[PDB]
Amino acid sequence: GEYPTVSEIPVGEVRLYQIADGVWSHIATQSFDGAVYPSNGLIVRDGDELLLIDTAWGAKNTAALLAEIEKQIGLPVTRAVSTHFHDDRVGGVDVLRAAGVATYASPSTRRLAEVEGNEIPTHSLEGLSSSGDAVRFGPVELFYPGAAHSTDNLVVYVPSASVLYGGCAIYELSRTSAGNVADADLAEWPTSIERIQQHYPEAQFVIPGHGLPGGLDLLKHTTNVVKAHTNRS
Ligand SMILES: [C]N1C(C(F)(F)F)=NN2=[C@@]1([S])[O-]2
Ligand SMILES: *C1(C(F)(F)F)=NN=C([S])N1(*)[C]
Ligand SMILES: [Cl-]
Ligand SMILES: [Zn+2]
Ligand SMILES: [Zn+2]
Ligand SMILES: [Zn+2]
Repeated sequence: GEYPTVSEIPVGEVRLYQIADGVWSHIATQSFDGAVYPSNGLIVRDGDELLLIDTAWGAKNTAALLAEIEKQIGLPVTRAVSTHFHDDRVGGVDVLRAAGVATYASPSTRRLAEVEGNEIPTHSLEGLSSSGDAVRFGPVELFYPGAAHSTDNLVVYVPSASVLYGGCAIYELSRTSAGNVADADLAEWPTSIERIQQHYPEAQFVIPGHGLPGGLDLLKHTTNVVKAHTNRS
């Protein structure tokens, strides 16, 4: 396993990891309350351009992300999708926009970002408003599994590569306790995860919002952690 961790990534830097032909994750680090967290997004080749999924958690990181993509891949990022409204997913949208990247999110995400005072993707993704809804967006399928980590969270599937990117609705195996769930729907989260399993049973690579990739085993792991948190006392 050659996936990078926080020790191999000074804050302000970004690593790319090739998961499959024409599919990468981008990995960045960010500090919070004296601890350092890794964070994942996705990059998907579409012909001679690139689709970006999520920012690198801030303006500085996201600029570094664009510089690393150009250095290592050398194809233009034409579109970006943010998978929910929190700052680690839309933080850096203004940088993308300034660089000429068309930015996208569901209308639900755009609204919530606005309420939070966060950066707001330009474009609104139709067809994702009800749990179980999917739309094609270039080389990926976008799926709204229902509320989980947030009410607006999306997941992304790359059918050519069998790569499922769960964003912050899916926990890495090393995470044994609930993360930040201030905006979560704990009641619905397991149900939302099971929709993901039902829709992508053939997924071979599962990328959590933070940390190490794995397989579909990450879904039940996440459900277990969420349910234990639910019963907390
Ligand atoms: C990490 N995270 C966040 C912040 F804001 F803190 F950054 N949000 N959500 C999560 S997971 O996403
Ligand atoms: C763009 C482009 F062309 F990719 F830059 N900007 N807004 C929309 S919609 N598109 C396709
Ligand atoms: Cl645009
Ligand atoms: Zn979040
Ligand atoms: Zn546009
Ligand atoms: Zn996150």
